[PDB]
Order: sequence, then C-alpha cells, then structure tokens
Amino acid sequence: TCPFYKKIPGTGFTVDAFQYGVVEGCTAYFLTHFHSDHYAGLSKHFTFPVYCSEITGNLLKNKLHVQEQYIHPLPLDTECIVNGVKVVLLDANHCPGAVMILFYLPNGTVILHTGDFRADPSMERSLLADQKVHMLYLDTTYCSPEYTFPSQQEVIRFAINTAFEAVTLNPHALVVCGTYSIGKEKVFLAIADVLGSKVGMSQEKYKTLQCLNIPEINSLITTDMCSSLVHLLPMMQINFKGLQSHLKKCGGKYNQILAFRPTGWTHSNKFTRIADVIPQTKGNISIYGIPYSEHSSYLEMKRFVQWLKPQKIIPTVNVGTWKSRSTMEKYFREWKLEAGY
Ligand SMILES: CO/N=C(\C(=O)N[C@@H]1C(=O)N2C(C(=O)O)=C(COC(C)=O)CS[C@H]12)c1csc(N)n1
Ligand SMILES: CO/N=C(\C(=O)N[C@@H]1C(=O)N2C(C(=O)O)=C(COC(C)=O)CS[C@H]12)c1csc(N)n1
Ligand code: NI
Repeated sequence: TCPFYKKIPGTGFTVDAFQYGVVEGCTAYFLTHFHSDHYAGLSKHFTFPVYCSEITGNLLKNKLHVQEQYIHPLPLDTECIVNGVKVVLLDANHCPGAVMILFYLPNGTVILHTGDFRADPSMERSLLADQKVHMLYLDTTYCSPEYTFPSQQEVIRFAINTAFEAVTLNPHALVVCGTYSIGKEKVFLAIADVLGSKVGMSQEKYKTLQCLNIPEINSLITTDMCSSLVHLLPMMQINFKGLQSHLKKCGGKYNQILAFRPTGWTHSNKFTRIADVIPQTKGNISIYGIPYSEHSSYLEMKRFVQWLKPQKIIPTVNVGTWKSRSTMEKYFREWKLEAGY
C-alpha cells in the first residue's frame, strides 16, 4: 500500500513509488534519483511511464534494464508538461541525476518535492524563487540539531590533504574508498586527482560511473586495479579484516592502506563533541570516518525551509515512528514561529 506522502494531490502522479505494484490512479511515476530505497521495484518488466532526469534514465536503462519506451528523461530547469501538468526538475545537490520536482497544480497551488537533497543557499537564488511554493515534500533525514557536519568542501580538503601527505611520505601506500551506491564520487575522484592516479574499481562499478555524464571521467577511472593508487571497494569490506585481505592482493605491491568511509553525522555535547576526524588504526591499516553527507544538515534544512516559507510540510523520511513525527513537527513549528510565516 503506497503511503500518502508518495502521491501528489490533484494529479495522477506518484514520486518514488515503485514497490507497491500498480498504484491505483497513477498515470505517471516520477523517480527522483537512482538510490535503492527509491527505485525499489523497478525492473525490465515495468510497463508504465517513468519520469526522471537523463542520468537517472541512463541508470534505469543500463543497470535495471528498464525498457526504453517507458523511460521519459526530462531536462533540468525546463518547464515541461506531463499529463497536462507543468513540472520543473531542479538539481537536488544529492547524488548524480538526483532532482527535486516542482509541480504547478491546476488549481494554482505549487508543490516542491525535494526528493533527497542537501539544501544549499544557491537554491534560494534559483528559479525556485520565482513563484510561491505552497506545499513542501521534505527530505527530513537529519531533522534534529545534533546533525551537524562540515561542508563537502571542508571534508574533501581533509581527505585530499590526508591522502596526499600519506602517499607522499610513503609511495607504497594505497588509498581505498568504500561505496555501495552512486553518490559521493567527489571523494575518490578528488583524491585520485591530487595523486595523479586513476580510480580502480570493479566492472560493475565502472559501468555505473559510465552512466553519470561526468566530464573527462574516462581519464579518471579504470578496471585495471593494480595500476592505480586509489581503489573503490564495496562498503562492507571497509573493515580491518576486509582491508587486510585486500592488501594481500596485487602481488603485495602496497604496504599501507588508508581507507575512507562516510560516517560520523552526530555531534553535540551529548555525543561525540569533538568533530575532529582521527582514524581507527590496526597495524598498517587506517580507516578514516569522514562526515561527507549528501543530505541537509539540520541548519541547512532549517535555512532552506525558512526561506521557502511553505504553508504545509510533508516529511518523506523518518515518519515511521511517533517520536520522530512528533519531533519533526515541533521543529517545523519552531521554524515557522521564528521566521513569521
Ligand atoms: C573510523 O571507522 N568508522 C567505522 C569503521 O569503518 N570502523 C572500523 C572497523 O571496521 N573497525 C573494526 C573492525 O574491523 O572490526 C574495529 C575493531 O578492531 C580492533 C580495534 O581491535 C574497530 S572500529 C574499525 C564505521 C562507522 S559505521 C561502521 N559500520 N564502521
Ligand atoms: C506517514 O507514515 N507513513 C508510513 C510510515 O510509517 N512511514 C515510514 C518512513 O518514513 N519510512 C521510511 C523512511 O524513513 O525512509 C521507509 C523507508 O523506505 C525505504 C523503502 O527506504 C519505509 S516506510 C517508513 C507508511 C508506510 S507504508 C504506509 N502506507 N504508510
Ligand atoms: Ni538518496
């Protein structure tokens, strides 16, 4: 049974609702981005129109084998008509191909569905600013003040400087980055760039990255793993045992691994007050937990919502418990009272 927050009222549209069979009344299925929790259910046997970004369409065609006749890629920042309703797709600042959707309802209402997003002040000076938005379907992943983390730029600076120093001190070191989906490509691409290396990876991951329209990416990635100083591994292998086993590969041409894992999103006086990143180390293997996020921090989310001033907010994340629903509604009310909308 499709939850109500996945249906757009006054339309026959659903958003990220592919695991519920045939949704009654749905004439178009929007997919905000290619993450498993959102595309769950899509396959080569889906026979309804899917509306998405071009990059998401590339992944649907090449990774899930969705038939081309049902993939409807839409350009960003462009007014499009879908089944009699004007829509606009905007970059969500999440993972490649991820979009927010503006719906211009026939009754004059405007709805913004953020998909998954990392709110940024740049969104306030975009075409989002050119009309009132009445209802907001909000990515509330980190809707609590303890969710603080640096800008992606600060985190990438840390990772680049850490990896460059380690490999320049020890040219026999290897950098490993963990991955389980698309997104956070900047981490391993930036490290490989500063090291003059390509990123070695599995054929399956290589295929995935080939779908993302990343400029000059043939110059940055390879399936020849031992020829590179940066390797991508499945996230489940980013542990001392998994990295020890990997070090035994490639003829043992490396004697050190620095691994990067995205983690560490909670920081407050209650829990992990110090945000400074220090690796977990065992012998010649170090694992850096870096707070690289592709969701809004609490402050980023708050700023965006107080700028947008929506009349109604419908969370799309963390609404499975009464505690989380209640806390989120308290924050929305706080934000509304502070900003006066
Ligand atoms: C900075 O690292 N943050 C991590 C992570 O990758 N941690 C690591 C890992 O695996 N380790 C193991 C391990 O491999 O078991 C041990 C235990 O070994 C010792 C010290 O003797 C200690 S923590 C380290 C993390 C955050 S969320 C998650 N799933 N992992
Ligand atoms: C308003 O609450 N509506 C719910 C509900 O309990 N919602 C939830 C929420 O948020 N969840 C997330 C979440 O937090 O992300 C996922 C995760 O989903 C995936 C597949 O990633 C699964 S549903 C649970 C509901 C669920 S089924 C139904 N008819 N109503
Ligand atoms: Ni996502």
